[PDB]
This record gives sequence, structure tokens and C-alpha cells, in this order.
Amino acid sequence: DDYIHLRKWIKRIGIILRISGHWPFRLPHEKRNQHKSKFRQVYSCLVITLGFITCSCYCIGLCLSESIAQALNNITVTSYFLQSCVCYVSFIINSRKLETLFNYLFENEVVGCPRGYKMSSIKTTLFRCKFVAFSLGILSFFGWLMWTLLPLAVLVVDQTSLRFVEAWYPFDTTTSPMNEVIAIYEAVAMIFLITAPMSSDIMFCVLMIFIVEHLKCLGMAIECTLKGDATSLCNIVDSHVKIYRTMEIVQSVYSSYFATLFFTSCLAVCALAYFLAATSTSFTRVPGMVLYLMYIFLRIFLLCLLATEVAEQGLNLCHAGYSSKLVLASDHVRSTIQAIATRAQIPLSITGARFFTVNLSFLASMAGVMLTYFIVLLQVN
Amino acid sequence: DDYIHLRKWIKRIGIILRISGHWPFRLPHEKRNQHKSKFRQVYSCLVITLGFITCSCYCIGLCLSESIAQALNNITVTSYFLQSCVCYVSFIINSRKLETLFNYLFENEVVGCPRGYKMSSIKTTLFRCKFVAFSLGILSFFGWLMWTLLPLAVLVVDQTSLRFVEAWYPFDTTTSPMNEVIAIYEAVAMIFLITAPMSSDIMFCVLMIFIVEHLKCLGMAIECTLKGDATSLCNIVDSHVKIYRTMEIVQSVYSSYFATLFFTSCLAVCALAYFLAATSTSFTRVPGMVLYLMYIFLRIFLLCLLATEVAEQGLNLCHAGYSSKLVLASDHVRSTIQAIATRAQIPLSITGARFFTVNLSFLASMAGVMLTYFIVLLQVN
Amino acid sequence: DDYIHLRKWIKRIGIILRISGHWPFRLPHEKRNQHKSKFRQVYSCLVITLGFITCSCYCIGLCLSESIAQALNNITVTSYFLQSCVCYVSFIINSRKLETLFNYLFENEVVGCPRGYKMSSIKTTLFRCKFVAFSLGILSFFGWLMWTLLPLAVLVVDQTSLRFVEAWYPFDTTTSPMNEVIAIYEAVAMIFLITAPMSSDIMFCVLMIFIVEHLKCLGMAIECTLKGDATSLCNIVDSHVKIYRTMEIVQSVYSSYFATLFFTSCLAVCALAYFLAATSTSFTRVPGMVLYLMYIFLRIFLLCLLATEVAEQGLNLCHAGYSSKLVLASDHVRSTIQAIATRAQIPLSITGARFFTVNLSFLASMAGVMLTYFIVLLQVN
Amino acid sequence: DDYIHLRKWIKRIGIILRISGHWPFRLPHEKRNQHKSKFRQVYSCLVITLGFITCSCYCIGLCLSESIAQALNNITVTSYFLQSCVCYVSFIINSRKLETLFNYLFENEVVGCPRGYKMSSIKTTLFRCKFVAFSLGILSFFGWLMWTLLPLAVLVVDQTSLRFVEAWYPFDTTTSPMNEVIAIYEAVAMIFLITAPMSSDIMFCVLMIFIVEHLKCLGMAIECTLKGDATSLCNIVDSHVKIYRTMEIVQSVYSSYFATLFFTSCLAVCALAYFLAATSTSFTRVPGMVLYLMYIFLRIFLLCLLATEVAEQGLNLCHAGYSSKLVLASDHVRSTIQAIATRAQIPLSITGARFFTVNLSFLASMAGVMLTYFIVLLQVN
Ligand SMILES: C=CCc1ccc(O)c(OC)c1
Ligand SMILES: C=CCc1ccc(O)c(OC)c1
Ligand SMILES: C=CCc1ccc(O)c(OC)c1
Ligand SMILES: C=CCc1ccc(O)c(OC)c1
Repeated sequence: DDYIHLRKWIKRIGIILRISGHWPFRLPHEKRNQHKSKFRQVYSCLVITLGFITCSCYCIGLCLSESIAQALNNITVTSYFLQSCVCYVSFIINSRKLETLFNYLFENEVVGCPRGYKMSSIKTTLFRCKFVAFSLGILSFFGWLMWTLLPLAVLVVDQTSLRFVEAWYPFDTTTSPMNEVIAIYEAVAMIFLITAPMSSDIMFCVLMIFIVEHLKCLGMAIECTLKGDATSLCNIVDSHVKIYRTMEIVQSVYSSYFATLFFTSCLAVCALAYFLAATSTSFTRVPGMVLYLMYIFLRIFLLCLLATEVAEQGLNLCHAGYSSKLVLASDHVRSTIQAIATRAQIPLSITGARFFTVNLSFLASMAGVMLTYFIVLLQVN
Repeated sequence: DDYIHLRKWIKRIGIILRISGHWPFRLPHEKRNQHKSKFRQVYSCLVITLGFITCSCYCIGLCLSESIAQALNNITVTSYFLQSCVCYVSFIINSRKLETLFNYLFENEVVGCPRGYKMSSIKTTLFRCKFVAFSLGILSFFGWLMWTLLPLAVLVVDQTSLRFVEAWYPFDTTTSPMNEVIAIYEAVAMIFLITAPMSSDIMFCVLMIFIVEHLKCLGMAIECTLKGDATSLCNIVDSHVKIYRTMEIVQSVYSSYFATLFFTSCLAVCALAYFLAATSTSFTRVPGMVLYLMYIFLRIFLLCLLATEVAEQGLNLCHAGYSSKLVLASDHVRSTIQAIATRAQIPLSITGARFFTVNLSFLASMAGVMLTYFIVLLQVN
Repeated sequence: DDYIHLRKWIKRIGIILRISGHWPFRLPHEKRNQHKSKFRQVYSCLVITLGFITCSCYCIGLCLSESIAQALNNITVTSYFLQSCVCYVSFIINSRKLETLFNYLFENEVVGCPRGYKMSSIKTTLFRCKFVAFSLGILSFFGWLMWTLLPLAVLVVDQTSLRFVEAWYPFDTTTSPMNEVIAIYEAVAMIFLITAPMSSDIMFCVLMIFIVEHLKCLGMAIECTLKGDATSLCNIVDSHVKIYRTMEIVQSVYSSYFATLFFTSCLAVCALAYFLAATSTSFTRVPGMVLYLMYIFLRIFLLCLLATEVAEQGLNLCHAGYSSKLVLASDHVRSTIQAIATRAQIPLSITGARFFTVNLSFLASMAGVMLTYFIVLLQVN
Repeated sequence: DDYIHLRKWIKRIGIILRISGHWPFRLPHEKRNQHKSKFRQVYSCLVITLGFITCSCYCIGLCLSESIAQALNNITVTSYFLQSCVCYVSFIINSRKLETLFNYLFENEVVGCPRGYKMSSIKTTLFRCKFVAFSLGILSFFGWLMWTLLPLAVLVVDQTSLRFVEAWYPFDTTTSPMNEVIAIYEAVAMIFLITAPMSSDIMFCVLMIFIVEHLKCLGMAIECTLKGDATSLCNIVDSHVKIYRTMEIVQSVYSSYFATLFFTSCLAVCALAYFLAATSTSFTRVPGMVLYLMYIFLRIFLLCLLATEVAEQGLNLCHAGYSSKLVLASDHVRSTIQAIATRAQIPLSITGARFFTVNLSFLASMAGVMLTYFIVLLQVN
């Protein structure tokens, strides 16, 4: 059937998680322990130290800021680069729980639900997975292409300023050949520094989609069980517990990464809005800044939506198996459904380092914070 | 009895939902499939494309705003017009769930409650339905009458400016006959563009009133059941489940429409307060602006009140059938009432695209946001 | 014993509720229907129409405000006077539920609790009742005395300005005898206009203290029942239901009154802080303004504290009868205690017209709002 | 084993609680009533009256502030000193509940958990206890050393201003020997005034760590009980009740102390940020101000983290003993686990005088308040 398709996609995500330079863990379809090969183990470490030296250069470039304009110009790139740095460290540390996470979305067969629901669930999962992957991929590729190779293409068609923001360097980088080779190094570094948080967010969104479909199939399984004693209820409770444990495993790495992401993204959005609204931009950097805003807004909105859907499906699992059949069932079923409802009243939520809950109302509150601190940066001039 | 009266009113709402130009669905009292007649199917589509061309004209009129005054003058009408546009699209898409919604408030007989309560419930439902319909109808009619036909009447009694705000047009519309025919076209377009969200909000308020009366009759049915085994409890649980499913059906269309409504209404209120407080208005537009504020405040307050009443009645259904009889009942009743209370602890709330819950505290928070952004528009001058 | 003392105090509150001019209802100790005597029925109506004409004079005095200073000077007195007006109307309308409220705190004997706890409960109730009554009484009397009879005493010891803020009048009230007779009329009107909300708030605080002691005795009764089957649990459930119904009766009148009180009190606090911090006060009105702030802060803090204590005692009633005895009890007790805990998880809260919950965190949020709008009034100058 | 180690540390905390001058209560390892000896009873009272006279001097130094700069300079030290004053009073009053608190963390053996978990729990408890104690100790010692003995060392190496902020005194303290002896008295007073809230916060953090480990061992005990009837469940319920009562005992003293701490700490942080960002500091006080900020931020973050961990462990105790075994257990176990889950749904939270809940989101909200009132102090200049 089409199920063989889904594994194919959870192959490709693993492959792209090896492309960006994350630490190579064992994916499901490796029975010869090729994740410990020295080739990938030096490739990942080389990309990681390239990432660290580039992020450190752009970070110490921020501390040597004379005016507020150079600081606000370094804020955006330093924001995204330390986001990718936190993502690199958080995926290096927990290279064991990612094994369990990729073992979850490889076999997840819910026992009890009808097949006519399961096929439509697999179709919806495939469609939403492809949409979420391709949208961020296309937007990120076009944003990198503009932001890095538009002023270089302008100069190769035609006091240069090929790069957007300046950073600390050993040499002067004002003389002609140095600026070109630094621009090329910035291009390859920004490839390997952009594609890591996009890959992590694609994996998070795939996890959330699979968990939403698991919860819907669990609700249908409870209904089809109640429509008809022990074994179906035990399998339902076990699948509910597996969903809760998988969300608890998802919580930690993305808690640290989400705290860093949301704070630094709010700073980057405020700085970009100030540069677009106030200063005299030279029309070459504007296709970079108008796509970087769209990428950031799309990323925040998709993360908040696929985090809200899981809590909504849990609270809808609270209202499962509640009819005249429940009043006419035995005491065993009437106690087990009560236990399931009591445990399902607890919400499955992702917290960003326990400072906030990733919901859709949090996006509105953060948009209010952005709009409050945008007027301040406008009035400071 | 008087029950034949209530169906009459749920006839008229359907009729007014065909007047404003919504897509014709099958109401309860049609057994010959006359909702698929070509007459209404071209009437609705014609009013809809008139609405879209007028809203698009007023929307591209906003983007060609030189000063901040013309932008803030276009904000109010563009706000209301894109509200009506979102309402038109959301009622075109879900023309199947409106069938179920009109099937709900056509037969809703609760089994178990005494008749002496049911007659008073029908009287209260009729009174509050007539009040909510007639108040918005009278205020909207007087607001349209002032806002559109006061400066035209001033000119026909007596460098013209017959319309309030300017919009993009192919011609110049400054020469005399063009401005009059554009004013007449604006009059008929503003009729068909005002009466659609008012009709949708009347239908929402009728739904909320009927659901509140359903919940009160369910509480009385639980009390009269406990005062006296299987069949009454099964009918109670089934009616509770029907109420929850009907609220879940109400949630989606009004979620999208409420997000658009509340955001654009906050913008319109802030702009109107700035124009009334600061600038030198020429005393002809002031009867339009002082009625548009009253309509917006009345609409927001009635929506928030009839959304809060349902949650309050659900949490009061939690405290139903709790006396010394519950302690002296069997284990079947003591488990079924416990299941009803556990399911009733979940609140029945309407969310606006999951960004906020439509409550009465949200009206206070939005009034705080309005008061915060009114002082900013005053200080910007 | 000392219980005969408590009834004495719930006599006196009723007497003071007849002094301020509220509509005379039947208190507990009247078996000859003397609350329908014509003497009190004309006394209350006369004080009420005096209140309405004075509040209307001070309210139309606000609309004829040229500068912002006269408006901000009328804001405080118009605030308190329309607070008392809303209190007068809300106590005229619900003159039937006050019968039930005074029937509650006249006999409230909890069955099951030990006597050694009940005597200490009555001592604590008497002490806190006397403290809450006498504090507001002394502060209100000294505030009225300063605010009304300090500039009159200054003039009778010694271009006059005997009253603090001016109001609309038929005559000019600038000539000498008119200003003195208007000051005397203002004195007696401010007596009858100050003592009504203070009396209502004393009655609310007495209700909250009695309900807190009822909840504590209910918790001790549950513990002493579980330490030892049917009758004790039935009496416990009945007393819990009586507490919930009494709080539901308290909710409505104080909901409307609390919405008016909290909004108008926030306005009055902001205006008083602006007048004390910025302008050149002539040192005679300062003992009025420094006592009016203390009265308002004391009133808000005591209302919020005695509203928070009830919710805390309910959530502590959730943790009642939970030991190794519950694990060793029968299924009847293990189901009834579960039902009591499930119903006790619902909080007993007082909402101000459903816009906010009267808690102690709401006092902090309102203090933040006051501090935000105080800086604005300072910067406007 | 290593358990003998843990008692050693709960000796030392008691010893440091006698060093700072708190009222001497009976610790666990005193069987001869040496806490009522006259030596410690005069030592504690002498340090307390020294604390009160120093805090009163620095408090009346604040009221004689001409400019806003001297007031904002006195705000920080008066903040910390009245924090220590509230801590002294709150530990003098409740010298009886501290007996119960030190009796809790002396024997807390959970019955049912495996030993392999308990040894790792004791190791984690020892490590986190040593970390939390030593971090605050080292930072506080270096902060006192800089803030008090840096300008004195500068003068003894070399119109003086040896102390940071001035306070009221009987003499002039401008002449040379008076300023030196006042600086020495300030040194010893700031030792005895700094080490008391640090000691109280160390005791609070030790309590929170022990309670978190107790809750984790309780969850493991529930799992190991369900894996296998009466006695294990009774011991589990008794340990849960002991945890709830111990948190209720912790609530009161730290409620008053936390309200004072959080408010005065927000004021001190805002004032320090204004002095570091705006004015021309003379480079000697900057090592005091940059360490005082780090101490305050570390204290607030550790208190909020170890208050959030307990609520998270309680809500994780809600999901305890929920598998296919629960569906296959008897009605006794299926009712007792349901009662445990219903009681565990209530959160174990520490409230600061019931105005706010000490969580990690409250730290974010208070950081927002700090950032809001820092810009105001910058713009006031
Ligand atoms: C300099 C920040 C990296 C970056 C630049 C432009 C973008 O569009 C983008 O989104 C992927 C990322
Ligand atoms: C231009 C906005 C349409 C409009 C104008 C005036 C109103 O009173 C109104 O309420 C129905 C709507
Ligand atoms: C003019 C407002 C009435 C009023 C004045 C002063 C007060 O102290 C007061 O508290 C009872 C009330
Ligand atoms: C004057 C306030 C006392 C104080 C000063 C500096 C510090 O570092 C500190 O933390 C313990 C406390």
C-alpha cells in the first residue's frame, strides 16, 4: 500500500539531519551499525566547528559596536546563528532519545481503529508532512539565495559592501580579494548554519503531525471498543501511555531550543521592522529582509499551530466514549473510561524551558510584545 | 401553543440569511429542494461579486494613502468590509454544517424536564431573541441611513464630498455626475455589505440563547431524575453529547470570523476615537461616527455576553444532582452522575481561531488595548 | 454562652443598613412585620431621592468641565457617588435575597464538628468582625470630618471656597450665604452618601468571614466522620450545598456593585495621585486627600483578602478526609468522599459582573494599571 | 553508607542559621535542650537589635532624599535591609514550625521504592544541595567584599566617600575618623545583614530538593506496588499526605518573605540598571553593582526553578500507576489510584502572600515589568 511511502519520508529527514551536520545517531533502517562510521563522524564535527567559529566571529562582531545601528544590524544574524548553535549542542547531547523518537514514528500501529479511517489518516499525514517540509525548504532556499548572492551578483555584473553585516576578522577585509573570499566563506557557512534549525523544526513538525493522527486513531478506537472487553482497553491505555511518554521525550531538547528560538526571534523581528520602516535601505538588501521576516513568521506560526493541535486532540480525547452505551456498560468499563478521562484532562503541552507554553495565544502575546518594542525603536531614531 | 411561534422566527432568520446574499442552504421547512433553484443561486453570487469588487476597491484605496489621515480614514470601512468578506467566504465553504445547525434549533425537546419550566424557557427564549435581533437591526439601519444619506440629503437641500472616505476608481469621480452615481452605488453596496455580518451575528446569538436554555433544562432534568433509572440517564447523557457536538460545530466558522472581527474592530474603534477626539470634523459625519461606535460596542458586548453564558451554564451543570439523594442512590447513579460531572468540568467555550477565548474578560482586555493605542494615536497627532 | 453575642452584632449591621437609607427588608428578629411600617418606608425613600439629586448634581457638574483640572477634580466625588448610587439600586432590586442572606448567618450550626473547635471559631469570628467593622467606620468618619468640616472650620475661625469641588446648581453659589448653606447641605448629603457603600462592604465582609468559618468546620466534620456512616455524610453534603448556594446568592448584587466599585475606584486613585504629586495644593484639602486614598486602599485590600480566603478554604476542603482510613473504608465512603472532592475542585469565587475574579492577584494587576496610568497623567501636566 | 553524610549537611545549615542571628530553635540532634541556653539567646537578640537599628538608619536615610538620585541610591540597600528585617521577624514568630520542618528532612524514608533508585536519589540530593549552597555563598561573599572593602582598600592604599550610599546619623560623619569607624560598623552590620536571607533561601532550596526527591520516590513506589495490596497503598497515601502538609507548613513564612523579596528586588534591579546604564560611575562602585545584580538574578532564578520542580513532580505523580495492570487490578486498587490521582491534580505551589504563584513564568513576567520600568527611569534622566 502507501504505508511504504511514509517510511521513505522518514528516511529522507534522517538523511537531511545528516546533511546539516548533526551528530549521526542510528536511524531505524540500519542493521550494520553504519552510524558509527568515521566518515560521518568527521563530517559532522567539521561542520560543527565551522559553525562555532562563524557564530563566534559574528558574536564578537556584536560587542565591538560603536553606534546602535551596527548593533541592531548584527542582532539578526547573531540571533539566528546562536539559535543554530543551541540546536547543535542540544542535538549533540541527546543523541540517545532521538533513537527512541525515530523508533516511535517508524512503527505506531494503533490496534482497534477501522482501516477506512487509517488510510485517510495516512493520506492526511503524507500531505501535511510534504507541505510543511517543502514550504520551509523553498522559503529558506530563496532567502539564502537573495541574502547572500544578490549583492555579489550585482558586483559581478558591474566601496563594495558585498556582505550585509560586518563581523570581526583577523585581517581588514576592506581590500578587494579578501572581501570576495570572505563572501564565499560566508555563503558556505550560511548554508550549513541555515539548514540545521530548519531540519530540526521539520522533525518537530513531523513528530507533532504523527502524534495528532495517533490521538485521533485512539479516539476512534475507544468509540469502536465501546460500540461493542479487557484486551482492547489494555491496548488503548498502553497507546495513550506511549503517546504521553513520547511527548515527555520531545519536551526537553525542544524546551531549551524553543526558549532560545522565541527570544532571539522576537529580537530579530523587532530589529528588521525598525530597519525596514525607518532607515534608507539601498534596495539590494530589501529582498533579503522581506524574505527573512516571512521565514520567521512562517516558522513561528507553524510551530505554534502544530503545538496547539496536540493539546486540542488530548482535550477531545477527554470526550471519548461518552454515550448511552457508557451508562449501560459494566463497572469495569465505567471505571476504565473514567480513569482514561481523568488522565486525559492533563494537557499535553510543550514548554519552552518552562518559561512559557508553546500555544497559539503565546504567538498573539509575542506579537503584542513585538508591536510594543517596535514603536520604541521607531521613537529612539 | 406558543412553540409554533419559535419556528416562525427561525423561518425569518433563514429568510434574512437569503437576503444578505449568503449561499442558499436547505432550511428545515423545505421538502421540495427549492434551495437549489437557479434564481437564488444567481442572486447570491451576484451580491457576492458586488461585495468582492467593492471591498477590493476600498482595500486598494487604503494602499494608495499618502498621509496617515487618509489611511486612518480608510481603516474603518476597509475593516468592516473585509469582515463581511471573511463572513461570506466562511459561509460559502461550510454550507453543510449550517444544515445541522438549523436542524438543531428546529427540534430540541429535552426529555425529563417539567412543562412549567419549559413554557417559561420558551417565553424567555422568544423575548431575548426578539430583543437581540431588533436592537442590532434598528441600530444598523440608522447607522447606514446617517453614514450614507446625510451628506447626500445636505447637498440635495443645498467641493462636494458626498461620501465619507475616498476609494480607488477607474475614473476621477471628482466631476459632479460621477460622484452622485458613485454615491448611489456606494449606498446599495453598503446595504448588501452591512447586512451580512449582522445576520451572521444574529444567527450566532440565537444559537447561544437556545443552547443556554437547553443546558438549563438539562440541569432541571437531572434534578427531577434524581428526586425519584436507566432510560432517563441515557437521554440526559445523549442530550449533553448533542449540546457538546453542536458547540463543536459552531466553533469553526465563528472561530475564523471572530478572529477577523475582533482584530479589525479594535483597529476601527481606535481610529474612530482618534478622529472624534482630535481632528476638526465638519459636523455632518459625526452622526455617522457616533452611531458606528455604538454599533461596534453593542455587537462586541452581546457576542461576549452570550458566549460567557454558555460556559457559566456548563459549570453550573457540574453542580447538578448533588444532594442527600446522591449519597442514598445506587452505584449506577453514583457513577453516572460522576461521569456527567467529570465531562461537565470541561468548559464549552468559543475560541477565535484558537488565539483567544471569547469571554467577558476578553472584552475588558481588548478595551485596555484600545485605551492603550488610543493615547498613542493622540500623541502622534 | 458567647453565641448570643453574635446575633447582637447581626442585629446592629441590620440597624446600620436601615440608617444609611437602604430599602427595609425583614431581618431575622422581627415576628410582627415591622419592616413594612410607613416610617422607615418614607425615611429610606427620602434619603434615596436626596442621594439621587446630589449624585445627579455632581454628575452634570462633570460634563460642564472646561479644563482637564476641573474634570479630574470632579472625577473622585462623582466616582464615589455613582458607586453609592449603584449600591442603592442593587439593594432596592434584590430585597428578597437579602432575607435569605440574613437567614444564613443567623443559624448556621454545623453538625459533626467538635465543640472545642466551634468555640474558638466563634471567638475568631467575633474578633475579625469587630476589627473589619470598626476600622472602616473610624477611617470613614475621620475622612468625612476632614474633607467636609476642615475648610468650614478654617473660615469660621477666620474668595472662600469652603467646599472642595464645585458642582452644578440653579443659583450662582459664589455669594456668601448660598455657599454656606450649600456646604451644610453637602455635609448631610455626604454623610448619607458615604455611609451606604461602607455598610454594604461591612455586610459582605461579615458574610465572607462566616462562610470561611463554615468551611473550616465542614473540613473538621469530614475528618471527625472519617476517624470513626450515612447520616453524617448526608449532613456534610447538605452543608456544602448550602455554602455553594449562599455564595451563588452573594454573587449577583456584589457582581454589579464590584464592577462599578473597582472601575470607578481605579479612576479615583489615579486622579488623587496626580493631584497630590503635581499641583500646588493649598494644605487644607491635603488631610482629605491623604485619608481618602487610605480608605480606598483599605477597602480594596479587605474585599480582595476576604474574597481570596473563601477560595483557599474550598481548595483546602478538597484535601479533606484523605488518610489511611480512606483506603480502609467501604465503597460507600470511598465514593462519597470522591464526589465531595470532585465538587470541591470547583472554586467558590466572586466575579465582578463576570469581567474579573475578585482575588488578591487582581489587586496586584489593578495596582499595575494604576501605576501605568499615573505616569501618563504626570506627563500630560 | 552515605546517608550519614546528609544529616551532616542538615547539621551545618542549622549551624549557619544560628550564625546569622535567627532565633535558636531545637534542631534534630539535641537531646539536652541546649537551644534554650542564655548564650545563644543573647547573641541572637543582640544581632537582631543591631540589624534593626542599621535598617532603621538606612530607612530614615531614604526619607531625607532631596534629589531623585539619592533616593534611587538608597533604594537598593533599603530594599535588601528590609528584606532581611521581614525574614528576621518571620523566623522569630514561627519558631515552632521550623522544628517540624527540620524533623521532616531528618527522617523521610519512603517505604516501597527500590534501593537502587534511593541511592541515586541521595547522590543527586547531595550534589544539588552542595551546588545551591556554595554558589550563593561564594557570590554573596565576593559581593560583600567588593561592595564594602574596595573603596576602603583604595583609600588605605592612597572628599573620601568610603561607603557607597549615605544614611542618617547623629553626627556629621563627614570628618575623617567618624567616616572610618562608620565604615567599619557598616562592614560588620552588612555581614550580619547579608547572611540572614541567604541562609533562609538555602534552607528553602534544601526543602524543595528533598520534597522533589520524595515525590519521585513516591512515584516509583506506586509503580512497584502496581507491578505486583492494603499496606503499601496506605503507606503511599500517608507519605503523600505528609508531603502536602509539609508544603502547607512551608507556605506561610515564605509567603510573607517572598512577597517582600520579590517586590523590593524588582525595585533594586530597576535602580541598579538605571545607575549602570545612565550615570557616570567612578569605576570603584561598579564591581559592587555588577555582582549585586548577579546575586539577585541567581537568587530569583534558583527560587523559581526549585518552586516549579515541585509542581511538575506533583503533576507527574498524577500519571503514576497507569498501565494495563490498572485495568486488570481489583476495584480496591482501581479506586485508591483514582483517589490518589484526583488529589494529585491539585498543584503544590508556593504563593507569595497569595498575590502571585512562585513559578518560572512569574520570573518572565517580572522581567517584563523590570524592562518596562527601566525605560521609564532612562527617559526621566
Ligand atoms: C542571516 C540569517 C540567516 C537567514 C537569512 C535569510 C533567510 O531568509 C533565512 O531564512 C532561512 C535565514
Ligand atoms: C462604513 C462601515 C459600515 C457601517 C457604517 C455605519 C454603521 O453604523 C454601521 O453599523 C452597521 C456600519
Ligand atoms: C467625596 C468622596 C466621599 C469621601 C471623602 C473622604 C473620605 O475619606 C471618604 O471615605 C469614606 C469618602
Ligand atoms: C547593600 C546590599 C547588600 C549586598 C551588597 C552586595 C551584594 O553582592 C549582595 O549580595 C549578597 C548584597
